[PDB]
Amino acid sequence: KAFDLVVIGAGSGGLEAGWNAATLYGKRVAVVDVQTSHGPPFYAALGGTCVNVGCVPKKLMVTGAQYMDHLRESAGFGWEFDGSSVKANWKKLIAAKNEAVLDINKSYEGMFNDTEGLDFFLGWGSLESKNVVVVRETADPKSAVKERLQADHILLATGSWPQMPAIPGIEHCISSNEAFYLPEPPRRVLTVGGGFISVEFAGIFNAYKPPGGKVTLCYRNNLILRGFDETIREEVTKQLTANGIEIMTNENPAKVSLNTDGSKHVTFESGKTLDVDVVMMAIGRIPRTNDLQLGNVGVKLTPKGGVQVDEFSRTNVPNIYAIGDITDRLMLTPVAINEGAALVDTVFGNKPRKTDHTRVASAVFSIPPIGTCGLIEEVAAKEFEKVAVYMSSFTPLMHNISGSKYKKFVAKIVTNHSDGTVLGVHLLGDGAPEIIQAVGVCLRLNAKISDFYNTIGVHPTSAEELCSMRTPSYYYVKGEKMEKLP
Amino acid sequence: KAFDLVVIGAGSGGLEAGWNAATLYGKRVAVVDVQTSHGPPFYAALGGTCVNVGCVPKKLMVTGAQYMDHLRESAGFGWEFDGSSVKANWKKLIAAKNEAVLDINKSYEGMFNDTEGLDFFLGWGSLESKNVVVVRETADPKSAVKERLQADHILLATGSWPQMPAIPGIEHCISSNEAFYLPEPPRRVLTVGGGFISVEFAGIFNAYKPPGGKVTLCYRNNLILRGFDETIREEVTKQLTANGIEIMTNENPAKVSLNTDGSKHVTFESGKTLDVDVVMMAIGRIPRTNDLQLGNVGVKLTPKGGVQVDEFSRTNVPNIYAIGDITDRLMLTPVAINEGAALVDTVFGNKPRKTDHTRVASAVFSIPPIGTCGLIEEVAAKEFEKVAVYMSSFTPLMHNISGSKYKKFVAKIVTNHSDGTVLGVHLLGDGAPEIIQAVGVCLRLNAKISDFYNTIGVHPTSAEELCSMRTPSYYYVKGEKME
Ligand SMILES: Cc1cc2nc3c(=O)[nH]c(=O)nc-3n(C[C@H](O)[C@H](O)[C@H](O)COP(=O)(O)OP(=O)(O)OC[C@H]3O[C@@H](n4cnc5c(N)ncnc54)[C@H](O)[C@@H]3O)c2cc1C
Ligand SMILES: Cc1cc2nc3c(=O)[nH]c(=O)nc-3n(C[C@H](O)[C@H](O)[C@H](O)COP(=O)(O)OP(=O)(O)OC[C@H]3O[C@@H](n4cnc5c(N)ncnc54)[C@H](O)[C@@H]3O)c2cc1C
Ligand SMILES: CC(C)N1CCN(C(=O)c2cccs2)CC1
Ligand SMILES: CC(C)N1CCN(C(=O)c2cccs2)CC1
Ligand SMILES: [Br-]
Ligand SMILES: [Mg+2]
Ligand SMILES: [Mg+2]
Repeated sequence: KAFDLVVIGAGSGGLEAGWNAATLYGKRVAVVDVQTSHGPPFYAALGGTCVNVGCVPKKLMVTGAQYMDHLRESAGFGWEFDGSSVKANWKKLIAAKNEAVLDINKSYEGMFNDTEGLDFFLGWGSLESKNVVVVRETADPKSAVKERLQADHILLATGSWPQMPAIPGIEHCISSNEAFYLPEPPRRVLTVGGGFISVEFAGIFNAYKPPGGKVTLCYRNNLILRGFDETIREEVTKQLTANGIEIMTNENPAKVSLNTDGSKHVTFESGKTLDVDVVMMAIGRIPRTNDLQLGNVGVKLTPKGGVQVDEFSRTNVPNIYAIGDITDRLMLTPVAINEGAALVDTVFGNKPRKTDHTRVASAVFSIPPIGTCGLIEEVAAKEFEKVAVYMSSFTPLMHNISGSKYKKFVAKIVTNHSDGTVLGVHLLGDGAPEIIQAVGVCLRLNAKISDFYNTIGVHPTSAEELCSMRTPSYYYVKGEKMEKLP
Repeated sequence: KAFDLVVIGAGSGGLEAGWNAATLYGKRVAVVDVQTSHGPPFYAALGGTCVNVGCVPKKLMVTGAQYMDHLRESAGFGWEFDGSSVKANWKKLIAAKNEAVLDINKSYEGMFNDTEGLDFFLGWGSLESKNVVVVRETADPKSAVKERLQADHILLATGSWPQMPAIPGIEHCISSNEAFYLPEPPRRVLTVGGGFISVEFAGIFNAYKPPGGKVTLCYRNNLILRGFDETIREEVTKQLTANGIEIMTNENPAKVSLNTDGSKHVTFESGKTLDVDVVMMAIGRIPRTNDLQLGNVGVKLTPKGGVQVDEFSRTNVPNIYAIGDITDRLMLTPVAINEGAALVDTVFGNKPRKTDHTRVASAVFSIPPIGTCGLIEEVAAKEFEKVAVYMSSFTPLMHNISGSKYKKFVAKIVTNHSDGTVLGVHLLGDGAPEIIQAVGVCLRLNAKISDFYNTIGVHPTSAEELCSMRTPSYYYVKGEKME
């Protein structure tokens, strides 16, 4: 019942901290989660959101969806078959995803039993006091105590949860959680939101829709994928449109009613209507702090509801730390993992290390995908007197042959033009997520544009574009866009 | 006609050098090549080997070959279609490739038309004297004189040429050159060689072969792809085999005869025999110096037949330079291009620059592909007291579902374990050529393994393997491997 470290949430950050503490520092660790394997009722489980209802199943389903483009694109390279026989079997996809996720769930169960001092507890973690976590049977604080855990150190790693707008008929809508378990592929679907989850799902549903199907993505503002490079945001919008997805910008559901056939009558704020079989809400995720009962020990939360932390993932309460999505910063698995690894190398390895939240490589598995690291030019331009933007945008030759002429590859390098330091790299096109990883390492090494252009290209690749750009396309000078420096 | 620079060979290096000299340094530039567009009879042409009968068309054809895997792999993700309707139409591939290559040929044609101080001459360039290039009708130096070009400076940029073993029946075999123009896909094909061209073409032929077809690759040595990471060599061998390619190692053709139906009867040195429709020789490429009459000026060759150069691409004859494959250093388009730019900067810019032939990222467009940059462990182990290998090898999750469970991704980082400096990164699997590019930039910046594992992964990717390795898999200490 006594532990060096108790972790609430067996997810991306929680497991990295737990396993590191046990295996690197022979520490004694409790990890709490509400569920041992994926899906209803609590969706996230042992392994966390990414494993159960996030990156892992999403990427398998985007990979499935990509075959729609490969089957069509194959014809340009001389592949011939009965196009009229082509069917996308969603049920097969979901069964294959379910088996993949379950094997990971079981892989983590093995990890806990096999590892000394690493113990899993099923149920709901909350804080009784500074040094006691209570595991209950439900998220109700009044339910039965299964366990009382003594903790020299407490890690909050409970992640996030979909936000559902409080509109009439929200109960007819799903989140990404339910999207992973739809028994049938929707013929018509409204993905609500302009972020990566709405965009990724629009692509999935677009590939698997039955005949006479239609994917609509709505976003309340002017242009999807706020926080990404502007050129890439416009381009993804075109390329999604090109592949039959309808993008409704400056539009937002005001309500949903069931039609008598079970379908959804969406009324927009603009007064427009749309009938769809599924309304998937992907408008944001919010930290899971409620069920932890943080009032009991006075852990300070931020305006937006995320656990306030310093650079070392420390709360205002000594011995109590918080990593990953509960901190409501960068909601990425590898950031959660990095924070957990750093927190444990600090507290238990006596080797203080802080996560760098700058120059983080990330991806959108849009079709085609985004790979990005560091600052967008708008952001750079406000911090630096002189910003250069290097840009190469073209339909790769293979997509001239494939027939997908709309698949413009975009490579942008944003620099501090005063010294050539690379501030950001922004890619749209096949392989962007793979290209961008080692760019992350480059930015950590303070790479300049000349480090890229003096490296010899790998030919033929999309990636060599990054090593072929010597001359700015344009600049920002004290915030002002211009073709040429004064 | 008199030029600051005459370039013999309108290829990767030759065009970089000529365009740079003309446009950046304002020099009057002549460039010579034997053809304005791709294919028979001389195969290479305006644009060079890469454009016409190398990197560009081969990448298009491997992309085509990859759909064989995508169509089969689609089923695991729920895709359904009539498998028996599936045909690989080679003729369509070749026509698509030919248009793509011809478009590049035409654009280079327009570049010469529209670029003042940059002139193209059609025919065979050779040295008459140290300041005169003669362009003739044919490779034969007795053929008719089309031009005589006065040159302050002469760049030899004629590239390389397939090596053909002098065996009985060599005339019944082709090289990569002819392979790009086969009118029909061979039912049975022997690729001879364990290098990237043999392996890449074995993949191409394997996808487009007519029903009941068979691709065989033979190699004199024990394990294909010498120079590549040994784990990757063993895995690519397995993964080719798993996709129906017959790998015959320790085998080499002794001779070829025509069977009565006109197929090729192959006699291997081991006595063994194989009947194939095509024998593609991919055993090496040799510098193209024969036709240049370098004897007229005394440019020093190696016994190989490459032009000897210093680090600045200077021959023993002042004002005569060589870059690209003709120099037999690193036979890659981007190296040729880099050498060309570096030469012109040195000579016409007084900006002294030499190509770094170390830590050059390269790829093999095998199925699945290889991306590599820097030293393999065996090499690092002879030059460094302590070498660490970080290795991650596994079937990606998507290939459990696809049914291609043989498709092991391999990521390996080789370090100087004394300071953690990355010496080499070696990748096998989907994306590897795309992943390795920015790794080339890392190695230029003296990246250490700690720079990799302190970088935050992009997830889910194959590339994040590079940023998730904390702990060596094994070591070499004074050349000896220690788990
Ligand atoms: C659809 C989708 C796609 C995504 N795609 C990507 C992607 O491609 N790449 C990427 O990097 N990130 C992606 N993410 C984000 C990623 O899933 C999260 O950033 C990551 O899971 C956060 O990890 P964490 O450690 O904060 O918590 P999680 O991994 O969310 O783990 C939290 C765990 O805590 C448990 N829990 C919660 N409350 C309690 C309690 N009171 N007691 C006990 N257990 C509790 C939950 O059951 C859960 O298992 C995606 C997210 C979603 C929703
Ligand atoms: C099948 C194959 C695949 C390849 N794949 C890749 C790859 O994926 N990536 C990569 O980086 N490299 C690849 N390469 C290598 C790449 O093609 C070469 O390294 C590169 O083309 C060499 O450039 P260069 O300037 O030295 O010569 P080249 O580009 O070969 O140009 C030489 C030119 O000179 C002309 N010429 C020859 N003799 C004369 C003469 N006497 N007078 C006039 N003109 C003459 C030829 O017609 C030719 O156009 C491949 C090569 C082959 C054969
Ligand atoms: C390697 C680098 C030079 N890029 C090759 C691919 N690429 C194109 O497709 C185009 C060629 C000309 C106009 S667009 C952009 C440039
Ligand atoms: C980034 C790092 C954690 N890797 C994740 C992917 N990966 C696997 O999928 C494995 C499957 C089989 C054995 S491991 C290897 C490890
Ligand atoms: Br060998
Ligand atoms: Mg245990
Ligand atoms: Mg001209």
